[PDB]
Amino acid sequence: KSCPNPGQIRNGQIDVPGGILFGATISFSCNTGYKLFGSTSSFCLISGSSVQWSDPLPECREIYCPAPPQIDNGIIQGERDHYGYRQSVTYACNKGFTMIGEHSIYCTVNNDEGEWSGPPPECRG
Repeated sequence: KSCPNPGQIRNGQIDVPGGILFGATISFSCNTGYKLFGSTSSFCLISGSSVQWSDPLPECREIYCPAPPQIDNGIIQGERDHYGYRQSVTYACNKGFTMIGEHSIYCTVNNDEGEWSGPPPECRG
């Protein structure tokens, strides 16, 4: 009448409103910048004639912004493969072009989807 220790959800949290013995229900969630895919909850049942969880732990996938735009007469100081929450991008102009705007922008989330905070800067010579 006692379930297996819940376990860890990478980039997630398991909340146990009251123990894990027969009858308990633990909840699943994902840290900011991650959406859940799988069970949102699990119950300690007595399947057959044994005590175990009802649902498997879920996964939390990284919410990524789309690929950052490119600016004419300027470049991305080391662009990345994937961009996640909090992670930014920094732009630069070419050697005769004066920057007009936003030096660096950064990846924010918005309804489980990664969007950039602002527009990329422009580069005027």
